[PDB]
Amino acid sequence: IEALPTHIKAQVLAEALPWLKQLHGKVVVVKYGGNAMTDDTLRRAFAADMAFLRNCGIHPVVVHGGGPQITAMLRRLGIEGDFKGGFRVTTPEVLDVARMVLFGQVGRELVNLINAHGPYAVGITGEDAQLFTAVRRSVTVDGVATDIGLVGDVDQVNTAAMLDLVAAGRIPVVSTLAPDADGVVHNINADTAAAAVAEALGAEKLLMLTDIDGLYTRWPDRDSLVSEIDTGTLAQLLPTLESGMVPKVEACLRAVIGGVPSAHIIDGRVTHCVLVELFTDAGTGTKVVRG
Amino acid sequence: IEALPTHIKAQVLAEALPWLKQLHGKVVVVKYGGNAMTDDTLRRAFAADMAFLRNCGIHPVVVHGGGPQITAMLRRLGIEGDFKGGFRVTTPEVLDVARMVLFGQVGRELVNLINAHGPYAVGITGEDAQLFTAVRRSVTVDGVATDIGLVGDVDQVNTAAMLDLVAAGRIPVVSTLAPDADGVVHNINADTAAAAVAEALGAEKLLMLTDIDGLYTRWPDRDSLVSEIDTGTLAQLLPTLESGMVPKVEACLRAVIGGVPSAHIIDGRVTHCVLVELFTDAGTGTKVVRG
Amino acid sequence: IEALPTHIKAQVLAEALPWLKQLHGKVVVVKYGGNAMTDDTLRRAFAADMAFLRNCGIHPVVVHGGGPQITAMLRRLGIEGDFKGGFRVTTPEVLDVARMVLFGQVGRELVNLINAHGPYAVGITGEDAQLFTAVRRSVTVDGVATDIGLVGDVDQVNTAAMLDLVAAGRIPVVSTLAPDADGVVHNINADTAAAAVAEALGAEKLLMLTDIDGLYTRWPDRDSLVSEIDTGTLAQLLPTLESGMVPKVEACLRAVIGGVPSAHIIDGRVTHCVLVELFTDAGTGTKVVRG
Amino acid sequence: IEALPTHIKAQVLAEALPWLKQLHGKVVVVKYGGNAMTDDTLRRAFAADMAFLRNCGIHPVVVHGGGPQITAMLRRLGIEGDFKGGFRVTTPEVLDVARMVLFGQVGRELVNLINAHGPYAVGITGEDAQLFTAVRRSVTVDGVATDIGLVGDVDQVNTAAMLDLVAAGRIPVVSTLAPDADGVVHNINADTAAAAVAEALGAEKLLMLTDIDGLYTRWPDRDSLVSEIDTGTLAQLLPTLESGMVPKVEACLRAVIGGVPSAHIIDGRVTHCVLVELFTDAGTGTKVVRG
Amino acid sequence: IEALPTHIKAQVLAEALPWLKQLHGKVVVVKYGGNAMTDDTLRRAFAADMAFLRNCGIHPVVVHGGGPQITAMLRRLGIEGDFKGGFRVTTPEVLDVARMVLFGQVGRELVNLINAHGPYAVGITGEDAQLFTAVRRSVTVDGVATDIGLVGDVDQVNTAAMLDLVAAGRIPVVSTLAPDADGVVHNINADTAAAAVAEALGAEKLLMLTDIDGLYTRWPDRDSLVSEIDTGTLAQLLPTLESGMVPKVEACLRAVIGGVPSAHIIDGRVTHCVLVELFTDAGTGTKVVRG
Amino acid sequence: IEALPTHIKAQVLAEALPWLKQLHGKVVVVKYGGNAMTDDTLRRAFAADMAFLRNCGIHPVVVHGGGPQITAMLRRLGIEGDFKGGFRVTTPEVLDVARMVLFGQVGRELVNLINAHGPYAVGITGEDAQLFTAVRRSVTVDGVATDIGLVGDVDQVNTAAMLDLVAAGRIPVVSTLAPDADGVVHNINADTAAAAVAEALGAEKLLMLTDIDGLYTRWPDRDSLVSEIDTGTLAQLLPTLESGMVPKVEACLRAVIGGVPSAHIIDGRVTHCVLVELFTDAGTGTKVVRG
Ligand SMILES: CN1CCN(c2ccc(C(=O)O)cc2)CC1
Ligand SMILES: CN1CCN(c2ccc(C(=O)O)cc2)CC1
Ligand SMILES: CN1CCN(c2ccc(C(=O)O)cc2)CC1
Repeated sequence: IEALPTHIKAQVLAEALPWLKQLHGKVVVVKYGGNAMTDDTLRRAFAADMAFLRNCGIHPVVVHGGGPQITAMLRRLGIEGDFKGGFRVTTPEVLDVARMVLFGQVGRELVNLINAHGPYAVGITGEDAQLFTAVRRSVTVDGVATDIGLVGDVDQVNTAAMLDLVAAGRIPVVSTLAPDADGVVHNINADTAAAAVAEALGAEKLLMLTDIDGLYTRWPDRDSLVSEIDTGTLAQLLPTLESGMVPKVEACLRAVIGGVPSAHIIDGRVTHCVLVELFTDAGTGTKVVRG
Repeated sequence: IEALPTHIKAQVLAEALPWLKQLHGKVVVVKYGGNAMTDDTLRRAFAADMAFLRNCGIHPVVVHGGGPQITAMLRRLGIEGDFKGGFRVTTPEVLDVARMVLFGQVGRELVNLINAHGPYAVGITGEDAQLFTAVRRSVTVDGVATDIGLVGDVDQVNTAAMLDLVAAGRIPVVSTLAPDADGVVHNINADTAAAAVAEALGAEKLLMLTDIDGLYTRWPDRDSLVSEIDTGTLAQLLPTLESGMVPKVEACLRAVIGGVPSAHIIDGRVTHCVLVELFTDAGTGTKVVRG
Repeated sequence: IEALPTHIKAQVLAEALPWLKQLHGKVVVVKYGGNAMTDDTLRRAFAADMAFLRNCGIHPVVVHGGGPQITAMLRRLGIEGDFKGGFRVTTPEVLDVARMVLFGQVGRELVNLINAHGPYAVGITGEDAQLFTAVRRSVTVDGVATDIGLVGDVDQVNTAAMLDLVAAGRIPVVSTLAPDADGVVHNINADTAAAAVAEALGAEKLLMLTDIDGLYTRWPDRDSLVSEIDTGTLAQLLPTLESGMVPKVEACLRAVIGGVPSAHIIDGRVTHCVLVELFTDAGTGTKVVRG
Repeated sequence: IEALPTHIKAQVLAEALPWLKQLHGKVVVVKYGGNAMTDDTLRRAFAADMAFLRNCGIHPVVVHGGGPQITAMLRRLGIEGDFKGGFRVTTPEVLDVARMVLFGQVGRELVNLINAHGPYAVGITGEDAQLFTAVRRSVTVDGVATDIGLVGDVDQVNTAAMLDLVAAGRIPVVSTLAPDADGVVHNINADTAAAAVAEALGAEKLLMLTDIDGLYTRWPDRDSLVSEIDTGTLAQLLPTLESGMVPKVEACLRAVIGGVPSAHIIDGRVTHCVLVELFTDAGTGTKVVRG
Repeated sequence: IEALPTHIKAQVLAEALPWLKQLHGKVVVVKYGGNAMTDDTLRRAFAADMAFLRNCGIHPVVVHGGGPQITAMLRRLGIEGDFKGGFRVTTPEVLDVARMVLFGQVGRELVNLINAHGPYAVGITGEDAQLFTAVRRSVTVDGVATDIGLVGDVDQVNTAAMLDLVAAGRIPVVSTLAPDADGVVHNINADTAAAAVAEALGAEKLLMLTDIDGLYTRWPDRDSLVSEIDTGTLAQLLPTLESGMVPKVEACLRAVIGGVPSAHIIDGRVTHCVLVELFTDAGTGTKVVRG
Repeated sequence: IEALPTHIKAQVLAEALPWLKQLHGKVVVVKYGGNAMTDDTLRRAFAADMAFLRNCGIHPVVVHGGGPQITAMLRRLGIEGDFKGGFRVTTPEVLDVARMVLFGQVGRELVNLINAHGPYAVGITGEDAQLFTAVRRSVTVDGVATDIGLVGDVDQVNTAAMLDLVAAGRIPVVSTLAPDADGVVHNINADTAAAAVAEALGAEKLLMLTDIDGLYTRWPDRDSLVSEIDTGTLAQLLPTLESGMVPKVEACLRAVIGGVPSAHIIDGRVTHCVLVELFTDAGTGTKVVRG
């Protein structure tokens, strides 16, 4: 990449300046999942980008999922699943496995990758110092809300204690599990939890890494793809969208309505997508603002 | 326990005062393992004791093992073991399982138990913010030192960052895994790691919970049991001792020689053994001091 | 006290934990007087208990009286008293003697006793750094309110400066004298002053050491003795009570109504009564809460 | 004092500037005794001068004696004295009286006077928070050193804790009593104690208020009076001097040799002598420097 | 000045005490101009007085003008002026000259004079760290408001950042220039700017050095001179006053109405006028208070 | 610059990461002069680059010259010069002009440019709070060292006070003038002063903006141009070099020998040269390291 003239290398760096100003000293919550989590070069680029933010004096917070890895581990352990609708029931046994995979495996790899750049990453869950709690969630199947075991939503968040972590120069890598009011640990959808953390921390931005170019309003019409949309318009289009886009959009809606200036659906398939979305106007993502 | 006269209840509390003075504001590293970790009433008493220390303004640090749980998980996963001497070889696969069980299961339960008393516990490993590193260890089998994979000793310790944690009112619950100088995570014997943490943190005391009354010099002679011994005398008796007492004694030796005022082999089978050993002179344990 | 099984010694210590949690980092104001002040073993136990609180990270504040010692000194000096009702008139001369005995004798002994356990105690009065002021009080004799010289009530309190003292790890030992708005030092009833300090400091508890088992509602009916009562019910019973119980009850009323969660009338004749009342449910005292 | 031209009032103020520079943020220990302590207008001027120092951001520390007041109180109490040489033996009884008069009477008046200008003064002794200790002293009578009871010299000083007091904006008013290594409180000559405090605190100046114009080398030759002298020359002249000048000179010697830049023997009979000696070159005192 | 008795030197110093108390830790804004700025002995006395305030723990802030020096420099550079009414039009060229003379010459001399007493003075303008902004002002000539170029009023003030400067022990020496909302630097009348800084900083006093004894209500009637007046009465007399007294009075009005306890018109022709006005009741100035 | 593929824009940003890590929290002293100071687009790019560093949590310090502007002002004022060798003699008059142009004109423009991006820049000289001093320098003409008036070298530097400035988030813009030990302000060569500031502040890098591609060892041989060289080799080549390269090389030598890890001669004619040199390996400059 050095057959590229050095005066255009200058221009791309200098063009980052207004976004460096906007984010210096600010929290950015990054939902990390999908292919940016399974391909090794995307993974290493994601970790380097978190170190980038940290070495600009920005405060990244990383929230991660791990759906497929849990399924794989349960199959290896021969744990037979129960399914209501399209949902696995989270028995105490499935939770133990989920937590052990999310916190003891998926979070650990990301911590080590990030820490290749310095002593930055620290892994946590709602359980650690009671950072946050969960409330049991029901899901709606075939019209009826119903119980699927120990799954929840983020209840309340120790905002102060988390902000201390990032001001110390740490990158929290959050595994979405947390105790309920009775001390019973639930598993939390990582997309929703990221929106809840973003709003509780007064984040400047929420980034949602997904495996798509961005939100299409009439998928698969190629020119239905938007680069920016407001909460009011996004709320109306949501019952139109594909199954897997629902949680990423609901999280954005909730976050931006909760006061987070903007939320972003960006393409995790692009190397250094974080860098592209934050420090460049050539972003493929779609930006959600209030309106 | 109230058929007991209230003026003797006074005397037992008042008799704790000199040990409260000696430990106020001081670090105490507690190696936690054995039966105090599998029986639920001993477990709940261990957690309540950590909260006790914390609510006296003492700084407990908890180091935990989990040998049998790892074995059980490997069998469930059908992972065939390789054995040199009496040692399982820690392949990258066994390490992934070990870390996932130690940090994602065993540490999590203790964090939640402790946190039933308040937002105190926080789980970590050498990986988090590069708190400590490992160096690969060899073991000696049938006379010859030899490789058994990704097992190590604690190399160096970010003393400052850990002391910050405890001064914030947190109880670190340490799972003994850490990266080597190249970022490759090793598993560390929990007994040795506790001694290394104790010495690096300038701990006032190291407590080693084991399943025995204390050190017997001529096991099983009932009256060979000691209540106190010095490093010089303990060093000489060590090649005499039982297989499983070796690591607990080596850790004490190393810790006390490293400047930790005293190390204690106490009986994990006793409810609230920590409270008994620290705040009472009726301790069953054996105290190791330098000499 | 070691013919007592060590597993019951554990249980009494472990039973203190919820009261350690409730009082960690909290102010406790202790009115100290009566026999707990004249018998040497009770005195030494009172001082050791203050060191106990301090070495649990609790913030004890000690308020003391000294009625009889003042009388004795005035007789030694041949100072003839004037009496209205049952009250000595506090001339400037009597105040000089009172202050010199309270601050220069009674407070000093307690400071030295406490300091046998460490550099904790510090003696003060309203005069020092203008910590608190007094307003002249009148008393009612035979129906008529009337002047008895330089006696007062605590007027206002430098809450901030006192809290600094205890956060520095100090135990203030307060002699109840303070200047009025014109700089004229008055003597203050120690019971009332303790209630005023408790309320001004946001104390968690006020303990009143007196020479009785507790409040009897129909003295001397043995089974009129209560262990808990509310302000509304206590207010109604007050004109029924014995002469010397009035100030201890009024102080409790005022304190608990002022927002102090509970006030306690405990028996100063019991060694380590403080320890018994705070860290044990076998307390002989009576607890006052709002209602 | 306003028949004085306003442009000469300017000049006297402006002439204080170099001494304000030299003492800003510095400790000045002031031994206060003699007539500056018994005449009310001198007393009020002494207190106003301490407030002056404090309101220039200077850190005054006041050490006081009280010999005659102790004698008067002992006579009032009919306490028969024992005398070796010219020294009263300090029995435990005499100490109780001494402490009660120094701390409970003499110190209190000065605290209240100073506090007429603000919440500045705070009274203390070696006993409070173990600020300093004493070691038993013997005196030499008719050639032989001998015991005179509970009299001592300042042993060691909690330099840090005292400096905290003055940085908080407080004026410590010290009564010279302190515990020995066994907790037994001794009385300390106020002149010597002031020198010891000055040296322990790194004071910039020690001022010794005495009832004389200054040191005369050949008393009563009017022109033997000096305004400045060095430790070497002062040490040689000391066995020549009057009985009561010995302690004031020994204190200066010890202080200046201990590293205190200068010590000053100034006339307590002059209103606002402190102000004259510190902020004016027309001082009557004598300055001691090292040489 | 030493043919003056030393006991009257005491009295003048001691008479400063209540003004030291009133100003300790307080901001005093000093408009410095006129003859106190051109005569070298008045200048050196002004600088020594700023050091005096600083070495009493007072926080002086110095605002300075420099009208005549700008005129002289423009003539030296042959810059032809344009005049509307009696006002020079401030072209970009005149501003460059003004700023370069005010900040690069007049402010520098005062900084160096003050710094002869220590590392205190620091020169600044609205431009530095955006300490304050300007808004373009129009003037009224022959009845009509009209533009005279890049002249303004102080718009808003970074109160926090300035208070940090003085708490660090610095003396800001302010040259009255500042950017408007678009970054265009304007020149500001120093009298008005001093009033604006005084009000923004919560100053205790504003002193206005001018070349007159004080405000005369019927100049030149010798006994129309006042020593104190309120804002309501001063506002009514203002359209009566001389041309050059208008800005000094308007600044006082605005400041005292803005909450500054008092503003003072004092005679810059008097050596150490600052010292006389602040620490003496023989001040020639006139004090403005609200009413 | 958006006809450039967005995945190469990513790569240039991501390639800055190791230099962000190396400079986060570090001082970088930037000598700013030449054409990067007279062309408006280079100037605006220089200011934006200083804001860039600041919004990465880097601590830029800007040192500036202004030779030609001083000459122009002296000619406008008709100040006749005296010349020894090729040096103007700096009379007190020339110094007044120099300081007024450097601090009151050249520094002010840069402060305002930088401040277009935020409240960052602050202008200073050695005079402000005595930040640094000068010692009079002589120059050597035709073999003989000789006096050229009030020109000097940086003597000593208040390292602490400057580091406070940058930690507050400020960009100091230094005009190289400072008082000597007697308070007499001298003018200092900006190249040398930048090296002295770099060494006194423990700077990570010194950048020297000059109008050349870099150091040529055999100018004008096109392929004598180096990209890196050590102090030992650079010292030997220095008497070979062009007149104007001498000060830029001497400054580098002194700085790197003084412990500054590297000094850089970079081309001020390139837009955003700072960004290119720090965050890119395509730098045209030459790096000086010790050897
Ligand atoms: C010492 N390192 C590792 C742990 N880090 C944590 C982890 C968790 C928490 C918490 O949940 O409160 C705080 C610090 C701090 C830096
Ligand atoms: C230095 N020790 C002794 C005095 N202590 C006091 C005493 C009184 C006050 C006050 O009344 O403000 C503060 C500290 C602090 C610790
Ligand atoms: C380091 N010295 C010189 C500069 N001083 C300043 C100057 C300006 C500012 C500002 O305008 O923010 C702060 C400190 C601080 C002390």
